[PDB]
Amino acid sequence: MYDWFKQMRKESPVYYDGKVWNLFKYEDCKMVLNDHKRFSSNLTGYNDKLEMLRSGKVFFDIPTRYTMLTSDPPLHDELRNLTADAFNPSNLPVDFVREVTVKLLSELDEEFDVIESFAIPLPILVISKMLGINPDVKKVKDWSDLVALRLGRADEIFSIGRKYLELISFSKKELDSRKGKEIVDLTGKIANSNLSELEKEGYFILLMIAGNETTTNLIGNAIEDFTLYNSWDYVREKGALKAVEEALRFSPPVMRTIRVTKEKVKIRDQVIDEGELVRVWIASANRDEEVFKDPDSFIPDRTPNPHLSFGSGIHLCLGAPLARLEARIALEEFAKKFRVKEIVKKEKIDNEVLNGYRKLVVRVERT
Ligand code: HEM
Ligand SMILES: [Cl-]
Repeated sequence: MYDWFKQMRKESPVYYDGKVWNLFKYEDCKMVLNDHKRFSSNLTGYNDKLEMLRSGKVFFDIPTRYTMLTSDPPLHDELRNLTADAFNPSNLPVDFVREVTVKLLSELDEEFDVIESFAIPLPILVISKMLGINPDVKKVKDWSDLVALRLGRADEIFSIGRKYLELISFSKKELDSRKGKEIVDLTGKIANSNLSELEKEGYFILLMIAGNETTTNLIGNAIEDFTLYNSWDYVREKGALKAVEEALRFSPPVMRTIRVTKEKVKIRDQVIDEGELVRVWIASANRDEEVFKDPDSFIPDRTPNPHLSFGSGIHLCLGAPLARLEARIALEEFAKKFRVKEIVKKEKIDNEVLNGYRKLVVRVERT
């Protein structure tokens, strides 16, 4: 995928495939992501039916159509601000994370799968913690793949199956709980808000899932990258702050984004009429020669590192501060306790916009 980008970065930054536009240039990308006035995120008719929905009307539709993720201002501000200050560094359960993470490694054997044994649990253990719920890790993971693994796939991203209704009823049940208030759970806040009934169900599923899957991929990626390019030592003594950041740029969980135009736009020599999709490639951007010196090299201490892994602008991953945190503690405790001796085998997540491993086996020996 990267050779293509490098090529597209040179030959054609603003490319039009069959029906969607594509940007591979950092500059073009960043600008577009910060231009919510023209490049909108209203891709599910969320804003459109905000009046109809708030009027109390109720129609059947997958709750995932209505998340702040696909909403434009000012509705966005309204949805994001409700639980935005909960994900600020100061309000992060840094303790919980460290304790659940340390336990997570308490008995790791000589050859285990870091994904299904560490990468998957932590995210879900934590987001649910903040979420104020606590179900089956396998259950949540199932619901996550169900939602994520259908990303990018043109229509199977709005379709409802049986196991999906299980996700819907789950949210409805959990939600119904928290009302009566005395808020404590992030879920708590959600239920008791002016939001329409299904908006609540969308916001709920949005934090539970958008949390873990991408967060797990980041740690799986980091572990490989840190091994392939030998960065473990550096981690043990200097920390994981800058490294965690290199992982993001070099091996991003979210390979790209998409947006629609509200007016005619002209990015470079290419004009784009309104009502068109614009695939914003974060991965390509992260490797742009114009912005990163020796971009195709992995540098744990690489700085500056203005990657677009978490996005940019007003939709900048709301869980960004939490992920870096979870990322840092998992890798340092892992780096502290273990010493990777080799990457035995690995299976990639079958998805084109989610860069990650579903299984990553490693041989190790305790310090
Ligand atoms: C761990 C690696 C993670 C990555 C790489 C990542 C990446 C991204 C990206 C690229 C976007 C772009 C949204 C848009 O501009 O199109 C986004 C949005 C969002 N992310 Fe993440 N994310 C991660 C973890 C998390 C976590 C852990 C949570 C919550 C626990 C979370 C919550 C959100 C939310 C709510 C949004 C939507 C923000 C809004 O629209 O204002 N993310 N994320
Ligand atoms: Cl089904």
